Parts: sequence; C-alpha cells; structure tokens
Amino acid sequence: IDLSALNPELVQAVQHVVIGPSSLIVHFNEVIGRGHFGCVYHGTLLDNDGKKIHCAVKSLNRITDIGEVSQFLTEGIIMKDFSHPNVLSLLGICLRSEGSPLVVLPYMKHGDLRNFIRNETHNPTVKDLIGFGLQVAKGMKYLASKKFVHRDLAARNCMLDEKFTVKVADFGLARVMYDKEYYSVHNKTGAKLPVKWMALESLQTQKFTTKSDVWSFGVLLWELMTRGAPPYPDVNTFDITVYLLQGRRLLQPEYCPDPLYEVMLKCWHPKAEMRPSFSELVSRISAIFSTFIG
Ligand SMILES: C[C@@H](c1ccccc1)n1cc(-c2cccc3cn[nH]c23)c(=O)[nH]c1=O
Repeated sequence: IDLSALNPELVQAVQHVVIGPSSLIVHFNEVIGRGHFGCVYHGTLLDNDGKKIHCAVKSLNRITDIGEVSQFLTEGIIMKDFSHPNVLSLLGICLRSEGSPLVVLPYMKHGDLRNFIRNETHNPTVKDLIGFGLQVAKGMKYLASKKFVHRDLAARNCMLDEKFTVKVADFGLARVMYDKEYYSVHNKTGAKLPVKWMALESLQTQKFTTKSDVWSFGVLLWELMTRGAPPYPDVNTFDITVYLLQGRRLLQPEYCPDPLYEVMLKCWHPKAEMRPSFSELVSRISAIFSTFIG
C-alpha cells in the first residue's frame, strides 16, 4: 500500500486514530477467529507506564486500493469517536507499509453473543436474555444518535466482555460509506448479504437507514429469545421477500413473553416510518425487563 499517495488533509485528520509498533504488539500466532474478511489475532497494547491492555486485532485483508484505504481511514475517524458502554470502542487502526490494514479493538473475554447463547453448557435465564436485548437497544440508540447506520446488526456481531456487558460491534467485511458500494462489494468478493436480518424495503430498494437497523434489531431479539436459532431456516434467502410480503413473520419463541414479541412485530412493521425508534425500544424493553424477577 502506497501511503504517500493519500490526501494530506485526510492523513492529518486520521493521525489520532493510528497506532503502531511503539505501543502495539500483534500476536500473529495467536488467532482468535477467522472470517471472510480476514483474521482476528490476540494483541497487546502498552500504555506509557508499561501497563498491558488485551486487544483483538482484526486484519482487513481485502483493503488494497487507494479508494478502499481512504474509505477505511474515514471510517476509522467516525468510529474512533465512539464512547458508549454498549458499543465496542475502536482503540485504533494500523496502516502499515507492508501488510493489510488492522483494526484494534478491546478484547472480548466471552466472545460473540450468538455463540454464548447457543452453547448448551451455558444457561442464561429469560431475564438475562431480555437484559442482553436491552443492552443492544442502548448501544443502537447511541449509534442512531450519531446517524451511524449499522446495516449488519445480528447477535453474532454483538460481543460480551469480561463482565458480560454487551458491545455492539462488526466482525464482517470492511465498512463502506455508500449503500451502492455495499452491494457492489458483496457481489465482487462473494460476501453474503444478511438477507434474513434485512428490512423489507432494504431487500426491495437496496437502501439502509436507522429504520432498517430497527428491523434487524427485532430479528436480533428473536435470536436472543430462541438462544440463537437461525431465523427462517426453512425459507430460502431468495424467497424471504415474498414471505414478508404475505404478512408473515418469525413466529413467537416458546420462552418469549407476549409484550416482547409485540415489540418484535413493531420492529418488522412494513412501513419503516411506523417502526419505533431506538429510544422508544429502550423505554419499552426497560419496562418489560422491570417485571422479570432474578
Ligand atoms: C468500533 C467497532 C464497531 C463497529 C460498528 C459498530 C459498533 C462498533 N468496529 C470497528 C471496525 C472498524 C474500525 C475502523 C475502520 C473500519 C473499516 N471497517 N471496519 C472498521 C471493525 O472492523 N469492527 C468493529 O467492531
């Protein structure tokens, strides 16, 4: 990657996001995870006093050309501003002269939320599951306040830290600014569209908004209440649009309380403008959660 060809204003603006070998040790032989985007390694970040911070280092192996690198730096500036207890922070990025760009994130002791709830050795209560959903709603309320449209909200993209605090995050492809580019990149790399989490209007028009993130949030609540069941497992991705157009939705999970399933149905309202906001979802889910004992 030719770092000398970048826009000098953009280089100045992104400097506060860049971290390098003076503080970060990437443990390339200790792999946390492997995805279609690249790999996630254990990393160590040292502060000025020599104190060690455990981190996850996501390698975005597909970012190579100047336009992709510039868009990566712009996304790092946007996400470096994130500060919320239910949003995974960006510690920094690495733009090396040799190797792919790196995203440095706080290490998440308990991994992704979908894996946690699906594991038969774990026993989260119905109250714990609603609590996870409420944490996701708070993180999404913060992101929505920044006009940040997630597009890929699903239980597998929320992480659990050492205290079981849920952090909204993104372990998918490199984030793009424009919806047209999001579709173009998925087609070019083979990366899967998250069809079964997408709002009806996103499937038909190829556009995403905070109102389509509310639809994905409803699917995420359903994943929580089923302990990670795959949504519409029996509906082919190419038949999902007709299924939604018939007025059909994900069925009420056995352990999902009625008021919470009513919240899910409101998230999947066919008219995007009629869906609740993330602020209304936080208020409503807090009220439901307040009636669970434990
Ligand atoms: C901060 C966090 C996040 C993302 C979304 C919502 C809440 C939190 N985060 C950020 C990146 C990321 C950082 C910098 C540049 C790029 C470019 N693509 N992704 C970037 C990532 O890979 N994973 C991830 O979890």
